[PDB]
Amino acid sequence: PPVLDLGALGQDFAADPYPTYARLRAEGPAHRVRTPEGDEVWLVVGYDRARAVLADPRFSKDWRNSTTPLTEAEAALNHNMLESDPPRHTRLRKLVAREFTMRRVELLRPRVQEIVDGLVDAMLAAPDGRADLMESLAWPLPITVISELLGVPEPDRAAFRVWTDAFVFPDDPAQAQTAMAEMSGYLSRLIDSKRGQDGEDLLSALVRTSDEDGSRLTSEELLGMAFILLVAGHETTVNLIANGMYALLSHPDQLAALRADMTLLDGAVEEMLRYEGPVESATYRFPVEPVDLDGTVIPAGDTVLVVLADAHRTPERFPDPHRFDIRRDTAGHLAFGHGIHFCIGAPLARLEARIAVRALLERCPDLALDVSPGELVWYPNPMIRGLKALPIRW
Ligand code: HEM
Ligand SMILES: CC[C@H]1OC(=O)[C@H](C)C(=O)[C@@H](C)[C@@H](O[C@H]2O[C@@H](C)C[C@@H](N(C)C)[C@H]2O)[C@@H](C)C[C@@H](C)C(=O)/C=C/[C@H]1C
Repeated sequence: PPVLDLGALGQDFAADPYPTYARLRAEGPAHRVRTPEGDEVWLVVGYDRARAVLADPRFSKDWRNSTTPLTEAEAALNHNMLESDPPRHTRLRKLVAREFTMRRVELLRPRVQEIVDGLVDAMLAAPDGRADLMESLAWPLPITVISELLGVPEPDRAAFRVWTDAFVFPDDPAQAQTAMAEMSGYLSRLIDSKRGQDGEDLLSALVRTSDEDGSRLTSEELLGMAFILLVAGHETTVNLIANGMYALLSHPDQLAALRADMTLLDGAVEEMLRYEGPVESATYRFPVEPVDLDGTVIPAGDTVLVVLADAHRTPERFPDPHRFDIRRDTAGHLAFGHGIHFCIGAPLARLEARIAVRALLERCPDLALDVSPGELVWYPNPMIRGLKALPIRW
């Protein structure tokens, strides 16, 4: 029953997966497919079923409920909140929930604004008048913010670029596994280096919590925490900033509307999340029992991917779904997930995106793409919507 090989779909599917998902949705909610790595997974498509499944407790995130074995490098890192169910998820999330409320994140606005102002200064100083938004803004800003929060020294941040690149588009399945092993070894060394140093960063606080009471946070969960907060704190926000400006720049009429009325900025970032959000499919879910989806039963322990990208093109929920419309009703989009695993970072992601978008539009007079929208290259990863590069001009 694998009705679709995702590996045999080419850059056409990478750049525009939506017709493929829409044809699946017309048949039903759940479809067995083959990942590019040859693994069999289920896709859940359509807004209503995707939203329901994201929050449905019958779909676990704990790999003890998955029949697909974890690799050695993955098993070193899986004791994290996103790959946990209650009660473990509940305890782990409580440890950092307070750090990421909208009120605490707003205390970061001065620093974020200062980072954005600096990065945009560097861009506008270009010897030509052109730049890659990927290298000039979308990559440096989130990695800088999350590194300062988790106390990652500046010389160490370069390796995160390489590791993330190996996670998104590895040369072979081994290079991603190798990147995970190096990242885990580094994080374990970083964790130990905070001991006794009285750091005020979030990682140092977590290390102390674990050292004080292994029943509140084990050493395995401490490494899982650092990992999850750094990876999820990074590559999704990079692509929100890139995908979001690609959306504005590829729709010059909406770029003009927003530039003419910055009070639309908040809705525009929400439509940015709706229209081309960085998460194409949610992270792995495993039914704890066979689950019947309108006649399609998924066996217990199979892998289930909720295709957020298709949910956001469901016309019943988002009329004229293929139109990027910054004044559209975006209520209930799933770009941050839904349920107990809803993104803990959403206020910080939104803060970074809003400041970055505003700064580009207020300070780059005639901002425009440097290539045509169809010339842009997208990474083939079915989990992520990401641009290889974003050439711009002003
Ligand atoms: C600003 C930096 C961010 C940090 C630190 C962060 C952190 C996290 C963490 C720790 C989780 C797991 C929560 C749990 O399991 O209870 C999570 C979930 C999630 N985040 Fe974020 N996040 C960030 C930004 C983003 C962005 C920009 C997006 C995409 C628009 C995003 C999308 C998601 C989604 C979809 C999930 C749920 C995955 C699923 O249910 O399988 N996050 N995030
Ligand atoms: C929260 C939405 C983003 O997901 C993540 O960043 C989470 C925290 C994450 O780090 C994992 C889900 C990674 O996914 C894969 O990592 C591979 C190296 C191993 C793989 N295996 C178990 C099948 C799986 O865990 C993440 C590094 C994946 C890449 C593509 C990514 O950046 C995804 C981001 C969002 C889905």
